[PDB]
Amino acid sequence: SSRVIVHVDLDCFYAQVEMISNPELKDKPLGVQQKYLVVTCNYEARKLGVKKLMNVRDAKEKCPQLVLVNGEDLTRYREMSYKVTELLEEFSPVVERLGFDENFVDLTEMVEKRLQQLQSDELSAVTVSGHVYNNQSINLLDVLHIRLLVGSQIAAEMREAMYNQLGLTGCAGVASNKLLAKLVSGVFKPNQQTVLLPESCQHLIHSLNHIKEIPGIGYKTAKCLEALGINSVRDLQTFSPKILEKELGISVAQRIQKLSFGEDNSPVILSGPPQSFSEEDSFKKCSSEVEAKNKIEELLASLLNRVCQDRKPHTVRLIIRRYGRESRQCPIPSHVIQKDVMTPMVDILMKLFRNMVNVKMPFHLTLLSVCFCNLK
DNA sequence: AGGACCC
DNA sequence: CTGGGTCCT
Ligand SMILES: Nc1ncnc2c1ncn2[C@H]1C[C@H](O)[C@@H](COP(=O)(O)OP(=O)(O)OP(=O)(O)O)O1
Ligand SMILES: [Ca+2]
Ligand SMILES: [Ca+2]
Ligand SMILES: [Ca+2]
Repeated sequence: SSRVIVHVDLDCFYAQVEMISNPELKDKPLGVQQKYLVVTCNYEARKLGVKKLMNVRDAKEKCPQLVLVNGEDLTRYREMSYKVTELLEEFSPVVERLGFDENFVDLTEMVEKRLQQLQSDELSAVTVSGHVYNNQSINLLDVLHIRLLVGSQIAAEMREAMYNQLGLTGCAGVASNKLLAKLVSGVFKPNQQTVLLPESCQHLIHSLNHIKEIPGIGYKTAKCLEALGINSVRDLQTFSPKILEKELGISVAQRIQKLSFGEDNSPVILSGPPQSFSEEDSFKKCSSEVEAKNKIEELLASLLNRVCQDRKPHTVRLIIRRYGRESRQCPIPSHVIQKDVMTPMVDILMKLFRNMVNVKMPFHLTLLSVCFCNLK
């Protein structure tokens, strides 16, 4: 029935990993760059008007003193990311990854184990770690309040372990489901944690200013709702279900309307090892098959260095962008799976390549990616 | 093969 | 000119 879920959210992740590489970079305003953008920056740099996905042009004019590090190669971020997940997995085996720097953990059985280990006189001694959302009053005879507080204590232990063992700093939110844990984790940042008591749930969801701030509502869904005059959380909460189902489908409608009330019963899913892995690169222009072939050889070479890992891929995919995306995939021959690997995959990929683009007609590629999936 | 979503 | 991921239809 009732759950205790934690959402762990690392502060300025890439920037943070960079500062643990050469500590010297600490105290100095830092940006991590990918091509022409600062994808994330530390809190020093952020204070001076800098923010994520803001171009170097709009980033150097506010901070001529902005320091830039190249973060196109995700290798070290990916490795640290899995170290965080593994350390969280020690607490409870059910950990779900969301991108490289967020994890949900279902702390329910863990909370329960801790409580039944306590005695009656110890119950009254239970205290919160970190913030309580909305400064809401704790009631120690409320069993839900007690469970959530034990949650906050486990969350603090997680954050202390991450810091002591990995040198990483992060936020956590403790709440009754994933949506709410994720909404609450960011209330105090960086490097703090907040617990959401059930009485403050409506306050948390109405504190949002647009429905696009609801996790699960992306670009397409938001713009759709905007085309129906739905702007605030309360609008979505009170809008006609039937009309909603019509315009977006039964699945999306009922789910996201449920989310507008802070209700989310989706389980925390054990992520385990990844289901795919890819190497990607983008560029102003690719217009020759020989250019493409070389980039593809680069991506594949790098990708093969990772294909060792934990399992082998049985499918390969190639994606391109032009001017959404386009792609072709096919199985990987079993003698190739049995592991010079480079020669036939390139041939495989180029055939895949010619399937979408024809050599003897003009074309302008802006992105190339190779993906290994269907792993066994 | 493409859609939607996440960081 | 970002670099990756997830599941669904
Ligand atoms: N279009 C995008 N929308 C959202 N996130 C993106 C997008 N493109 C890339 N990202 C990724 C790249 C970075 O890893 C990350 C950027 O910062 P983010 O994950 O939101 O938190 P952060 O760790 O960088 O800082 P913090 O969480 O403390 O605010 O999101
Ligand atoms: Ca986040
Ligand atoms: Ca973060
Ligand atoms: Ca959203």
